Amino acid sequence: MDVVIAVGAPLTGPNAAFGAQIQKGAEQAAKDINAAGGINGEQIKIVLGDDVSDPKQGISVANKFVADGVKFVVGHFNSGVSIPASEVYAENGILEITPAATNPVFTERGLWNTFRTCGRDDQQGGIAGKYLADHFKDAKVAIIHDKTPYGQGLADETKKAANAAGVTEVMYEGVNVGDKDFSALISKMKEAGVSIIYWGGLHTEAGLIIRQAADQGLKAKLVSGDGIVSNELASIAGDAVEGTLNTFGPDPTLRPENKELVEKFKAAGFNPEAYTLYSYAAMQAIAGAAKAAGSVEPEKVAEALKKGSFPTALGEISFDEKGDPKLPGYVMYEWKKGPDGKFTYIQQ
Repeated sequence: MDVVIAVGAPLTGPNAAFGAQIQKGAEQAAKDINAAGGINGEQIKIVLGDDVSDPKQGISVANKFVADGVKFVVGHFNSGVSIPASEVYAENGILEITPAATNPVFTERGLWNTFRTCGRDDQQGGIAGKYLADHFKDAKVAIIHDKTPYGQGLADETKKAANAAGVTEVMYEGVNVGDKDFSALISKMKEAGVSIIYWGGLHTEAGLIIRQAADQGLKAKLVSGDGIVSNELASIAGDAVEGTLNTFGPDPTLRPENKELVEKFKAAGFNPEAYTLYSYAAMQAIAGAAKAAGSVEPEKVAEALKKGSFPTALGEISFDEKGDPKLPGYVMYEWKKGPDGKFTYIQQ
């Protein structure tokens, strides 16, 4: 029978661009693997589930995956969705490999079924906090987060690392996802002499903060993490995006081995940026581990993932006992004008 693999992701809503990275990456991998002969002689059947970045909707999606005979999930994007969804999967024999959910809790619960192809926020915050101390030693820093498990989680890891390294923030504030007016917060930051805004959250609110800070004359550079890696940020923020910094893992579109794959996506009209190839690689990991296990049973595939290493678009992937990948760490990117005159993120 076909191996039923789900993409669980924000296919609509503010994070639709990330949903597309994940969906396109997983779909292309399934297509490529299928043409190569599938997984253990069976074809992958993709099903889609739109979580709209909402934990409750994510649970509905997860339960429907179960009913639909899903065996593997690539997803979700948001940590706050992936954490509760993974419980449904764990209790119903479904292996979940996230290409993008970074909060440590996801793999720190002893669950048999939880894996990632991305890093985690204690790593990411460690890098960010040290970066702040190294490059903005004397800056007045505001740590702002979006009150979600991911956003506040990353802000807290960065705070911990920054504080240890000798940077003590002057402000720590939460905002709500969906807020459109940051004038009060920006004025408070102006009064506090803030010159660095560290943002624990995603690109929609980050872009609005960047735009509004510039309009209000708050001369502060925004520094964030993986949650802002969509070219949409440049549209939302406008030209004020220039100079923004953020952490992200290796940019797999730059790996020479991926040249043809990247060109294939672009020829089909999709820019396979950021998490696209992390999702592609998640699918490759499932296929590689299933072959090694001589089984498509999710529990056996999980065991094989932890014992082996597998070629992917991210390089050779292997996993620790918790399901976290053994891959290169976070580095800092800066938003600059590219050849096309469009702003995008480039490693420093």
